[PDB]
Formats: sequence, structure tokens, C-alpha cells
Amino acid sequence: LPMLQVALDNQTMDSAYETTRLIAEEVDIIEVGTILCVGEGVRAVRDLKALYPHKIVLADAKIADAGKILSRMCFEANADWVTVICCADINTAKGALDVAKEFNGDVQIDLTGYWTWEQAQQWRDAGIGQVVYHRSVDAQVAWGEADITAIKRLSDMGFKVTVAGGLALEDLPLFKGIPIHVFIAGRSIRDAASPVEAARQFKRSIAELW
Amino acid sequence: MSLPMLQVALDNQTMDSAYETTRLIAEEVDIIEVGTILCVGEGVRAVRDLKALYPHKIVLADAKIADAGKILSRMCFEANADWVTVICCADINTAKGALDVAKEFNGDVQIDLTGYWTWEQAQQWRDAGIGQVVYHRSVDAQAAGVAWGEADITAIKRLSDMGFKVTVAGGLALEDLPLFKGIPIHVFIAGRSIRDAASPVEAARQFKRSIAELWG
Ligand SMILES: C[C@@H](O)[C@H](O)[C@@H](O)COP(=O)(O)O
Ligand SMILES: C[C@@H](O)[C@H](O)[C@@H](O)COP(=O)(O)O
Ligand SMILES: [Mg+2]
Repeated sequence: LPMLQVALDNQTMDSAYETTRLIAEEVDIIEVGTILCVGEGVRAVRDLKALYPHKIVLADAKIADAGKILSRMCFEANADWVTVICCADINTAKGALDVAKEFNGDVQIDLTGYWTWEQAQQWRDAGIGQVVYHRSVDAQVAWGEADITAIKRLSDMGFKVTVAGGLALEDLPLFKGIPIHVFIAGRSIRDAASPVEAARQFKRSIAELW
Repeated sequence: MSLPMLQVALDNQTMDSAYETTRLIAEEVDIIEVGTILCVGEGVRAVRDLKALYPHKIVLADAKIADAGKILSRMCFEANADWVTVICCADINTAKGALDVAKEFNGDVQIDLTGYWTWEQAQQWRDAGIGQVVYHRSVDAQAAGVAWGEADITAIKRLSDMGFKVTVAGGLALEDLPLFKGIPIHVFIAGRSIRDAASPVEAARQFKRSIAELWG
């Protein structure tokens, strides 16, 4: 089944823990959001993995350059996965992937903002097996067909695809039949009246649909 | 015409490592950059602490903001940043969002040109009111053997012609400066070529002397 990832887009650890203390056991992947990477630094990764060592911890660092150095900082802090931003020089992505393999982790290319299909082919040739597809800034409404198409295309290229960007529970059926690797929910879990029910509804719907 | 300024990149994983540098060269350079490595290593406290130490200097947070432009720029400015970076592939409204916050704090935004981007995007930045870009040779590219070429000079001049103040960066060495002579470079960034020098003070002073000669 598609896994469920909670995005901790919080500025401080104590703010993140308001969420993890409710839903850490209700999700598969705990993301240190970019906000939290910048707010607290790599200690966020270390602390969250120590708390939840049975979960996959993703550092959403959106690495733009210095692939080897930044990825090593994250993996030394016990990250499982890290993100590299889509416009990074291809050697950045390769650098991050080489380090990831030393730690038995993985790299995802984060498809935030402008990227091209030629670049996608480069990442595939480079050995990248994961991408994160985002619904756009302004787009946030309704997951449109151009997204679905792009997602299927990335899937057909051999990427495990993550779906992200204001994801709501009701969006899930649009992706039926596509082997989505992960669905990310940040606000739709963190800011729900009941974060536990929000996470459980996501998991229930995924199980119905796949 | 004005001399290019000199910016030290603090690409240190911890504050104490950064301080081993700033205690030597704070007064030898114009801009103190909190490198991406330091922002990720220590968080945005790196910005607050460095500005507290050096309140008279321009402090740049090299956050390379890709998304959530208002939130991430506000975090940096509330930590007393002067300038923040936004990575080139960011949605135009991301850049605009960072700039709106920047103007609230009487700061500014640079677009970081690391890795792939287009001339359509650049006009978008100008129309949006962005007045600074960082022409970056990727550090990973440089390790893979990418050198400063003709194409880099053509691109830089063209960005300059569009009305951007251009910063040059990426493995910059003292001997690279003459390649840029006759172009109104706004800033040169030196990370390793200052931090890792036998004498960081003398390294910085050499960059300053060469700049004064080449652009005087
Ligand atoms: C923008 C991105 O990195 C966020 O973490 C996103 O993927 C998930 O958060 P939301 O569901 O709140 O949009
Ligand atoms: C990649 C970039 O952000 C670095 O700070 C760079 O601009 C300056 O450091 P170097 O002079 O060590 O390449
Ligand atoms: Mg994220």
C-alpha cells in the first residue's frame, strides 16, 4: 500500500512534538520538514530518529548543492532518506546518492518548482529511484489531470513516486490504480481537530483504494 | 566601476567552527554569509548569533529557499538577517513572498543560480523586483572538474545587462579574479579559499588587493 508520511513543518522541536506525541504510531514516515531543518538544524533528525527509531525519518533538506557534505550531515544524524531539490546540478544528486548508499538510506528528488523531463531522465540514469511530486504554489485547487499524467509518467520511468502538496483525505481516489509509494500530509494531519482521526482516515482510505 | 565586495561563506557544520574563521576575518571582508551547511547544521540561531557578534556587517543567510517563501524568509529575518537566498527553480510567488517579507525587515533577496534555470525565469525575477543574483558554479560540478568558461562570462554579462547585481561564487580562487575583469561584479564569495588558507587574514587581504587592482 502507499505509505503515509507526516510532514513536520514546524519551527522548533517542541512544536513538532505536539504532533508526534499524537500521531507518530499512526504513520509510516516522519518528515523533518524544511522549516524544521532551518529552524533547528540536523539535531531535529537525530532527536526524531531516537524517539521513533522504528519509523522512516526523512530530512526534507531540499539540498541544492554540496550534495556529499549535506547528505552526510543528515545521514550522520540517522536520517533514512533525504531530499535533493530538482534544479540541483546532476553531480549534486549523484553525490548525495553515493553517501546514502554508505548508510543504506536513499535520496529523493523533490519536484518543487521548475524542472524538465530531460532532467528526470538524468536522475533515472544516475540511479535515483524516488521522486516527490508537488501540487503547485498557486494551484492550491483540485489535483488536475496534468498532475495525474505527470505522476503516471514518472511512475512509468521507474521512479517510486511520492504525492504531496496540501493533500486532503478527499484527494486520495484521484490516484487510484497508480502505484503511489507515499502520500504526504502536513497541515491536513497537524492542523486537524483530531490529528489521530485524520491520520487514521488517510490510512483507512488508502487501504480501501489499493 | 565600484569595486566588487568580498563575502566570506561560513560553510561550517557548527558555530564554533565558524567562529574560528570570523574571529580572524570579520573585519577583513564586507559580507558574512551563514552558509547553507551552517544553517542546516545549527539552524537559524546561526544567523541570530552571528549578527549579534557583527551587527555592523551585512549578514546573509544562504537558505536557498525552494518553497514556503514567506515562512522561511520570515524565520531568517526575525533572526536578523540582512539578505536571504532563494534557489532559482522556486515558484515566482515563492520569490515574491520572500521579497515581501524582506522589504518589511529592510532586507533583500538574492536568487541563487545553482544548477538548471532559464532566461524567461530571469525576466520574471526582474519584473518581480529582484535586484541580485548569485552566479554559482556548483561545488559538486567543480569537483567533477567543471571550470570557469566563456559561457559563464557571457551569462554573467547578460544578467548584469538585465539590471541585476551579480555575485560570483563556487570554488573561487585568487587566480580566478582576472577572468572577470571589466564586468561590474557586485560581490565575490570565497569560502574554502579563505577558511582553509594557512592565514585566512592574508588570504582575504590578497583577494582585496587583487580586486582593487583589477577594478581600480
Ligand atoms: C512543501 C513540502 O515540503 C511540505 O512538507 C509538503 O510536502 C507537505 O505539507 P502540506 O501537506 O502541509 O502541504
Ligand atoms: C555553494 C555555496 O553556497 C558556497 O557557500 C559557495 O558559494 C562559496 O564557498 P566556496 O568558495 O568554498 O566554493
Ligand atoms: Mg516537506
